[PDB]
Amino acid sequence: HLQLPRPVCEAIIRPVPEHRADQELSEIYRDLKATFGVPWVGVITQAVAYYRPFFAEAWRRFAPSAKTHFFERASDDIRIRSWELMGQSFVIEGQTDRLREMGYSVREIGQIRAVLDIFDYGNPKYLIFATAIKEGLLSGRTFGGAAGDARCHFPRSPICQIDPIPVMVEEHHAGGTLSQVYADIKQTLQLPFINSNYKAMARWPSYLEQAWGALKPCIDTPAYQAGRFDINARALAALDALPTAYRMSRDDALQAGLSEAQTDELIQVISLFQWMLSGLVLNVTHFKQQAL
Amino acid sequence: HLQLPRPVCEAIIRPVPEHRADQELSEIYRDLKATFGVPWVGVITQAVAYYRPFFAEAWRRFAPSAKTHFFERASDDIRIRSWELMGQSFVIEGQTDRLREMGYSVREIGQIRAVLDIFDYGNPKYLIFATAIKEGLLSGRTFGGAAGDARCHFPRSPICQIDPIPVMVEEHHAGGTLSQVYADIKQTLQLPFINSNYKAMARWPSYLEQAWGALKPCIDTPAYQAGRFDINARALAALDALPTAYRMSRDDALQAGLSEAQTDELIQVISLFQWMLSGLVLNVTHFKQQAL
Amino acid sequence: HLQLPRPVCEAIIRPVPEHRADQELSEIYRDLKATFGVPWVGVITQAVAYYRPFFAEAWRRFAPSAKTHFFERASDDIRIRSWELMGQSFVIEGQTDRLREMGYSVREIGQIRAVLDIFDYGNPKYLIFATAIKEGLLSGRTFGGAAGDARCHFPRSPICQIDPIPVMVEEHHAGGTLSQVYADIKQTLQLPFINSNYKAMARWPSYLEQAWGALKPCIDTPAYQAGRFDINARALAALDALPTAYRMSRDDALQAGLSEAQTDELIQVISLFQWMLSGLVLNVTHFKQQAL
Amino acid sequence: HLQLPRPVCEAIIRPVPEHRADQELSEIYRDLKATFGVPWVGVITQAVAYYRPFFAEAWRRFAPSAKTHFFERASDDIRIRSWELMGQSFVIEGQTDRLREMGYSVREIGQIRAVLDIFDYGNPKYLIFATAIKEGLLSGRTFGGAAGDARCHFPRSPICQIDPIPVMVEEHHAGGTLSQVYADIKQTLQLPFINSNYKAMARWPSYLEQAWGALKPCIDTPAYQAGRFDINARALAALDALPTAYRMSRDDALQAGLSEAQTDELIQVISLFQWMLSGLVLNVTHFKQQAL
Repeated sequence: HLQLPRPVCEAIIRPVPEHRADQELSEIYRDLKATFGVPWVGVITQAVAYYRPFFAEAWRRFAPSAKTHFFERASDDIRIRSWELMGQSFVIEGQTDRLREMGYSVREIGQIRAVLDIFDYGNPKYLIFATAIKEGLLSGRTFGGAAGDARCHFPRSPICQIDPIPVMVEEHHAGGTLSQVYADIKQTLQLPFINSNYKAMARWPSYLEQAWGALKPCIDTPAYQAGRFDINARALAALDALPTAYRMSRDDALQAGLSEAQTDELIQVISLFQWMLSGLVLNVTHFKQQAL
Repeated sequence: HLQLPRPVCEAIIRPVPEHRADQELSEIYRDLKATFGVPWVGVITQAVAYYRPFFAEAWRRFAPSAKTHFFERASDDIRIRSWELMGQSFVIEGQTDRLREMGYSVREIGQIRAVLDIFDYGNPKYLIFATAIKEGLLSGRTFGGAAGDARCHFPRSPICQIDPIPVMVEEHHAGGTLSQVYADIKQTLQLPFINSNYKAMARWPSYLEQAWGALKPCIDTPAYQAGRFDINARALAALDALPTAYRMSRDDALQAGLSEAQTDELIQVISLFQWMLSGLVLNVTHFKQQAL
Repeated sequence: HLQLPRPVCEAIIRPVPEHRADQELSEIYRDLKATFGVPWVGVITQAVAYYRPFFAEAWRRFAPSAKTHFFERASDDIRIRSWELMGQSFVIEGQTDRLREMGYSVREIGQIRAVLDIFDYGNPKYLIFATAIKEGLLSGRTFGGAAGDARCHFPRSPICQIDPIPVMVEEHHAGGTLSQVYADIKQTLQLPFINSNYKAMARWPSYLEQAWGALKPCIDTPAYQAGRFDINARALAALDALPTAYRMSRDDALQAGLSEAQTDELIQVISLFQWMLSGLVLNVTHFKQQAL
Repeated sequence: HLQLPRPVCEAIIRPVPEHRADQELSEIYRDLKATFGVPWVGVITQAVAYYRPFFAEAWRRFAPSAKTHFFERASDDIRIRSWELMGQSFVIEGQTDRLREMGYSVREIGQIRAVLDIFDYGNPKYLIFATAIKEGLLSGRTFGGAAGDARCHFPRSPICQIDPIPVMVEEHHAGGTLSQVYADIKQTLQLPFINSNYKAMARWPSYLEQAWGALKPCIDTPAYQAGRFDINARALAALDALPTAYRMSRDDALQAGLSEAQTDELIQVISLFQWMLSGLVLNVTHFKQQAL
């Protein structure tokens, strides 16, 4: 029974979306995107940003790591691993023919694949970031900083995609049946928010119903839970070998400008996100293999 | 009391969307967009593109006029007239603050308006093109060609937006309720298809429901039908004063490579579109006034 | 013999370029651009931006008029006039074959024409705004605000291009022969700066060389000076017909935060730029006819 | 004292630039760019494009390996080795402060770095592809195909940057002093063409003058030559570990539609480009290190 505990939490999640961010926050958002090389600010980071003084500081200490060849490779290796697991554990029926007969052209299918690629690339990076924040607060420990192989400190593979923000059908954008599909995803993944990935997929509603329909039965199966732990374990491994040292303890959260009551709540918010993210990575992988 | 008769169309409408155009047709589509200065190909042009030898020739004869200062003013002046007519004939509520209550941020509402602007600007150009194609086929007459005021033949005000294609939720992207909204629109406006602007509005499903709900009771009221007649009449006036002579008769269709059967079918397709376009212009004006 | 006298100016101009504008200034810059519907901030407004609280206030007072149908038309009508004058007065030979033989492709020439259209469209708007700044300071008068045709107050032709900033070879970017062409232009036009449109033409050095060389002999011919006078006069006539009253006096400048010595300086700077802009409008027109 | 011998090239090179490629060739270019995930078509592939049925055939046989985790990783590792080599062998002074003295602002220098990143990322992909074309022709051999690590056959790190084409100051665009800077590079690098990256730096002529001036003394020092050999041998090694077998021999060229003499010509051409590419990787690495 390889594990992964869904956390003790329903402390309020107050994510600040990019279309509401003031220009101080937007500046940190821009730098995050620019550093990760992704066109979206993840919901994990939106929710941590509510604790803005901790967020700016947490990010300041993690950024030097995130700019490294190490971090690109360790993120990439989680993408590879997710691909490996989901192929071996599940028989994933291709969906292209069904989509074509639903009216979807080859170009449109191409656009759908391109959107999936953004999250297949990005999410591991948010997973590793989520893990440093959680483990740093909970444990007090200083992670990484070894000189080791000097190539691990080199600049990461350079070229991004930062504009535009992907088209996402926010919860308040949603129509009748779309709200039903979001509620389903919410209950099935046991979450109080809808991830960016499904929101971007929901630009093509019928495609999302079909894609989510295929994935849903696989959720929380024994192979699923086991892959989730493997992915969770590798994220913890990347954190243990950050090329630039990273510390951000409860006491660091105080000095950043947070109360102890605020730090506590943050801990429960990040635990939810960190747990969730390993699952989200397997989900996008499945979607991406559907679209083979 | 006046009004525009819906034509008797039983013919089959086969739009070729931009995401299915082959490379030959896509060239024509790009020339059309660049000429008009709009980021999208109209459903009118997509359906006429099915009759491709005719579409390519009719466009070659019409494009010289479309490039003129006259055609920009003539189009602009139909947008102004629609604004005027909908302002006088209709009490129209500002909906911006009801969208705020629904969750819509200031940036999001700005994006919505930007989208309305594209069609408010472009639709008259298509109405005039459609009118030319229809009257040319029915009358066999040569329209325009007067030297007149030399300034009418100058290049049009040159800035434009031609990429990206507006984000449109197509009928096969539609989930449950969005099909219901699309059905409601087709039935209420007497159309076998959904125009581009509604599809673009559909990226925000909840906004569309709201904006369509507020327009719907105005449809085919006396004042609507009177304004619609007036809009139509100006399209016909614009056709009469094209700077470059336009002729495209049933015979010209034959020599372009169409049969007489296909030409007859084309005459009803464009009649349906041309009628429709006067209504669409008022519809977008209403939306745009709602977003005030 | 109509000649537009060049104002005395030995004040120092200090443009704040877009790539150096801080957050605050950049926000004003973006509102400017979105209102004019241009992808670039003019040097005129860059220079005036140095006197920041004046720039901020003057723009707030001018923007309500710039958003209107009237302003779109009055700007556009100066373009038409420039086109008219330059065609009437000069035999302007095409340069397209010369460019083709120089190795320029049809796509490249397309690109060059697009760049020219940007400034053909936008400079009249900057010309009118310069005139309003200059005359409001000099005269203390309140301009416009009359009742008039209600359609003048309608929103302007909506579609815009706000991004990206055109590629411009700044003066610290330039090489040797580009520094010389830049210097010949500064000499001939009697200016201490290179205008945006010359810097954008400059992305193709060998093209600017040719285009500039052909325009140069026309500068300060009698027909050119006469046409420029006419162009200036129409900017003056627009100022009086502004739909929303504009007042920004010597005393408003003081109440905004400026010193007497600053306000004097601003007056010399805005008058050098106001004079310059009628010339620029003609120059772009000549380039654009060259490239037909 | 390792050196990479320069081949003899009697043959005329004939690049088909992206702005002249017809519809057919553009389609291949686009797939090339989509597969490599770079926004530009290398001069190498432009030159081979002249022998079109060969290029189309060599590409279709290479693209299966170019889409793989292996190719991404092998290309990335050549960038890393270049950074490593130049780091150890040279004391490379920052130049950001000199640029900032010349007038360049922080945003601007950011834009320069982004342009350098494109070529840092992309050239190793063109280098390996050039080596496969060369060695295929020279040796008749079949390269790669070994099953090996199954992970090697997974899709590469997904995310792309396909638009827009870098702003490049082509040779027919250049001024007098750029021509001579362009001649200097041709002479010093022993080439009859100007590579894409230098053409992109030339957008900032004063910066290219500076950055090239700083690289020139390092060219053909023993550490450079030695480093260049090493880069070369790593490209040969990548060739043997290709995940999909690649064969494109002299006979295959003949079957494709090339004549004997053309095949002779192609061989010299590809040989010169293959040789150039290892040095070009060093050069870009050096520029990028100057600008850190």
